[PDB]
Amino acid sequence: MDPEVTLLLQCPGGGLPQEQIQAELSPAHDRRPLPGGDEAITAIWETRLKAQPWLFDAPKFRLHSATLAPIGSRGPQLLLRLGLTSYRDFLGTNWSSSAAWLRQQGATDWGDTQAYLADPLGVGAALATADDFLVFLRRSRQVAEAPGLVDVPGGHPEPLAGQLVVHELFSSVLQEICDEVNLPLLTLSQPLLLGIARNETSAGRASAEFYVQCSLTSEQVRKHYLSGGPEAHESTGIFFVETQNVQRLLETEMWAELCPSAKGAIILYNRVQGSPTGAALGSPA
Repeated sequence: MDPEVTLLLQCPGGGLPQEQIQAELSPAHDRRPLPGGDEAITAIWETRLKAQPWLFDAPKFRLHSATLAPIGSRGPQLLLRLGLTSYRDFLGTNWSSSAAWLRQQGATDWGDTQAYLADPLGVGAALATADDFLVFLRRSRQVAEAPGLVDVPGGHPEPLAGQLVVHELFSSVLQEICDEVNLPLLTLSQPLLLGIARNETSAGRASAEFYVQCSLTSEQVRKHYLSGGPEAHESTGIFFVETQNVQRLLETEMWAELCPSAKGAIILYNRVQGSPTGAALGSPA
């Protein structure tokens, strides 16, 4: 529908719980060496560093692909194939001025438009309040990507190994809600995965989008958010849309306000929907 958003994975209605998801992490799922030579990446990084000497590189999971298993299987309902990448490779590929080139050559060379791209896996949440609102945040205008736009709560996953990875992805969305929205973990339910959306403005970089229920009402959430003060969050404001009004959102004037990744969350939410899960504190492991 929206050109800024393509869907990579759409989970079955109601979303998928952590317990039904497996990850496989392998060098096989890493970015392919650039044609020819990764020194294009170094050149971009060093250019970025003279402008911003403090730039910090960080490890990221790379999303290679995802496969839904046949319904009602002995195995996991979903398999995520992940590699490793970094902020530096992301700047040098997905946000390279040559990204469109790289996607076309990837498709020809490897039958994969994303082959030469870092494609770090982001995360975001459709965070629903007890009185049935979704939670939205106003991005600070100081950030590099989508400054000043509306977002949903995000997160920062940081690299039996498969289960630890799946756990880190799920924990990362709860952690970010706790940290950025200033909500007690007691009030959050186990997240459900809705699907994976691509951001076409960042050369198809994908984000896993979750559903998370909060036991607080929208007014309580707002009070918790604000009680931290300006320094307690990166965003500058919080607001709420009735869940019943989220379906029609792409025709309202708020749609132009949303960043690409928040749109992917909303689209998956509308298509897939959440389902009941218990308090996050109630699940083990």
